[PDB]
Amino acid sequence: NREEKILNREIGFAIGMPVCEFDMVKDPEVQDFRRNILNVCKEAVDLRDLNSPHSRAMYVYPPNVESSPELPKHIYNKLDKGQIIVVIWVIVSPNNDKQKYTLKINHDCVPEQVIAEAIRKKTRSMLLSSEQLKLCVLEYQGKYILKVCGCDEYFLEKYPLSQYKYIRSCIMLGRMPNLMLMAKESLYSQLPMDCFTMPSYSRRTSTKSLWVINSALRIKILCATYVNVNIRDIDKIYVRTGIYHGGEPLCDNVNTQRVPCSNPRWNEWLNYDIYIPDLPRAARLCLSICSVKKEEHCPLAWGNINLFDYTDTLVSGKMALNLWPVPHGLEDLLNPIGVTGSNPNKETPCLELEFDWFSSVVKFPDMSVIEEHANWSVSREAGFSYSHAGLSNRLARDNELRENDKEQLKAISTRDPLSEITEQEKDFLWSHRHYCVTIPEILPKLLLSVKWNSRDEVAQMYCLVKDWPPIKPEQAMELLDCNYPDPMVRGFAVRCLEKYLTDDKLSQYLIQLVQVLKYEQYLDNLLVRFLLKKALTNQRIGHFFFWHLKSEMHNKTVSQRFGLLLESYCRACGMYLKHLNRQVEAMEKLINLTDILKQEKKDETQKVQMKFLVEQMRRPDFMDALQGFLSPLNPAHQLGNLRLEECRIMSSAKRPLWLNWENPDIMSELLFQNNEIIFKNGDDLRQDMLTLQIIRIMENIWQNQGLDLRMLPYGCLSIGDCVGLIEVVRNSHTIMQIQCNSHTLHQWLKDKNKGEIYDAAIDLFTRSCAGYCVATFILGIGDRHNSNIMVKDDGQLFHIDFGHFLDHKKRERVPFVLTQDFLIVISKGAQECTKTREFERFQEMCYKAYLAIRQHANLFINLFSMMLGSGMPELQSFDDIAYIRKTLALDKTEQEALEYFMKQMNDAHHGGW
Ligand SMILES: CC(C)n1nc(-c2ccc3oc(N)nc3c2)c2c(Cl)nc(N)nc21
Repeated sequence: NREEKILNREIGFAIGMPVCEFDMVKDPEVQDFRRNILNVCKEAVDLRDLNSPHSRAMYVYPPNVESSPELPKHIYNKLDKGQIIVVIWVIVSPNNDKQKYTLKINHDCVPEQVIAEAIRKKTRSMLLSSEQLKLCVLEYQGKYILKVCGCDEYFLEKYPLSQYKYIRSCIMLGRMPNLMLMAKESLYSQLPMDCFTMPSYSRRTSTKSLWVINSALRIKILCATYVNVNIRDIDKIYVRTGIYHGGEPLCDNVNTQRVPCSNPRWNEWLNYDIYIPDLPRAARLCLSICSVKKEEHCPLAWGNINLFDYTDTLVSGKMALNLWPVPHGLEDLLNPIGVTGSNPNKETPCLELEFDWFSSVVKFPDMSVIEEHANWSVSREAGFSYSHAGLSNRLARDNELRENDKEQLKAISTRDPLSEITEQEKDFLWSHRHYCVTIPEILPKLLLSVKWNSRDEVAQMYCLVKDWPPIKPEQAMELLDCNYPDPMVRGFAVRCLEKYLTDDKLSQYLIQLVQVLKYEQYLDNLLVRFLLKKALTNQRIGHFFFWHLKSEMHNKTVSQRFGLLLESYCRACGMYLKHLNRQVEAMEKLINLTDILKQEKKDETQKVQMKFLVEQMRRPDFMDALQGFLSPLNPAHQLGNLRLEECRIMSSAKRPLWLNWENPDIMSELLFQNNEIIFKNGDDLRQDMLTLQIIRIMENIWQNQGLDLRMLPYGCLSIGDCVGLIEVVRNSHTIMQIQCNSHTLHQWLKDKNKGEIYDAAIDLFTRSCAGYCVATFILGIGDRHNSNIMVKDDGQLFHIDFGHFLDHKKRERVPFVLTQDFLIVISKGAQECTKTREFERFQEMCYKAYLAIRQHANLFINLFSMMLGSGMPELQSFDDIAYIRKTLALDKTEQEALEYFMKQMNDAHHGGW
């Protein structure tokens, strides 16, 4: 109807492409995805409608909570005998007259307990209810809700007060928590009923098993079209092919004969070393058109195909695959990690293929057929004699699992993901697979030890994975990267995340989880259904889910998958679509303005450029579009009226806009009265996004281990192709800005923190400096200098502009070299700043911080591994990630690692360590 057409227009504006473009995609996988995904949409809407209005309020305003209620000892020691002082505000009279009520209560208090105490202090005024009616009709703890003053953050669930990230932050930073008491009905009325409507597309020979096909794999290469090249630069061309399971070949590569580029017609049946029943479920045909002019081979275009379609059917008949351009840094002739499926641009090289025909629809076997076969294999193997078992190292006799074997398996499991498992160890792991069930964490290594080109082994692995004990969400995440293409394996990983991944951790790891969707074979899978359900049942997850997917819509490798996924999100997210559309339009106006300043007005004064900007922004359509919406950096932050006098074009290349909005919140003064965001169009912000995530994780590790090293992982969000937002840090200046001699910085902090507050400032400087020193050395971050190092007024040091990481200077560098300026502050003025107790203490923070990250090395290795899928230049292979194996000295021992870290610091600083 009329309502549907309007919804399609809204969805089209949000995703940046019209819905009709999907309707004309004839691929049944695309159409089946659009229809079948609506199950998740329905399920999510039903959970939100379950406890209306409360459950709808929990979707819109989910509790911003820490994963564990348990508090670290040093954070508990900041409290006054485990008690927190909280200020509770009440707006009385419509002239918004504010009334504060300071409460001293236990940190573990639940919001309703906090509301009751505030009522008691309010009742202390009309002290007639001291004894008589002391209860005050339950003291209406369920008629009110607590809100964070200055932003749209609510305390709707029964968590201990300290578990809310705001209060934990207030405790850690020694800040007074300011909460606003609000009526429940006042919040519920704001929330509309999102009555989800199903779209109009919801309304829309013989079969033989794969294993009953006694035949080797053959694939016919017919010809290519749109092969437009130089026959001066090229002598002859051929099609290179291979059969892969992830990035691992399942047999040797097969090439066609050489043909001139003038007539690319092979019509050749390529014969592969693989029995059709031994084809694993995630088996793919990887191909490329190459040129040869010793001789020099070179890929022209590449393409990957799943040998089984989304319905478990083995590919048959004729097929045409539109190829992709070679990405720079392609070492092999084939690109097996690359995207599977046809290039959406049909004006690209197009190879015509033909698969075998068996006079019937060949389907991958049912789990009952796999279980029957696995039980057959296990029982047959159990029956093998001493001599028979002797014929293979992949066959082990029972009563031949010594305490040495068990301890060797445990030692192999502790090894990092980037550690090579030798063929000897692979046979060993596989032969002892049943013992491996008792060490659940060994699963990634056992899975890499399986012969994926053997149905007998894979069928048994399937049964082991089915009854495999649960592993930690962080351990499970590794099983979703490019090394693990099997759907049974990935399904187990998703099931671990479903059971053990909290909303806090899902938000923290959302960038990785969105990335690994790209390594899925099909549009409809367990992972996407897990992510979409969570996005549609938690608006804080949904917000970033949308922006992460929207930011990569310009990439044609993921545009269809992300487009279709975004469409399903927008159809079911509810009222938030209209709020996202405000953000989308505000960003579009900013992209369009910044493009005009880079193109049209590049060669103009800042004064002149600002004159154009102010004139253009003050147009009624622009002015409205650019004010009165939610911050894409943090949607709890409302961006009110634009303070044009506070806005400015920054004197940097890319011409970033320093933007300022009023905070329209009633109690904006208690948090921040103005929201300052940097809009940058020109720079790829994905590397900074990853570094900022990692920095936050590193900080969390140190804080839990009782190491108070304060970091500053400021907000950074990529919203498109080299476009995004950066959070401004209030009251901070670069080392260059301070410099107005070596004592300049120390004197500046003395001036900013005189008297009894001086010692706290030096301590905060040293602790933050120690954290950044260790973080930057491990991650191989871009060279530090006076303009990319910043210091807050309170003494908090932090870094900006990461840009590059790891082995970017292509022999392990120290990005943050502590000049005498930093050392003088550390040593409280002392000239001999190396030979001081303050420096010795600072070194011990660096050593403890270094080793703490060494302890969590598999996490960081895994987080980087899951990000190989994104087209980041600095993160293109597992050898790039191997930089953190060097900086962390993983092969070396803990004491040898400290000696390594010390040596690097000693050489960089020219003594001291
Ligand atoms: C040059 C100066 C005005 N400045 N520049 C950035 C900045 C600008 C772009 C950035 O890009 C990245 N990745 N970090 C950045 C940091 C920045 C921040 Cl966050 N906070 C404050 N208080 N001042 C800042």
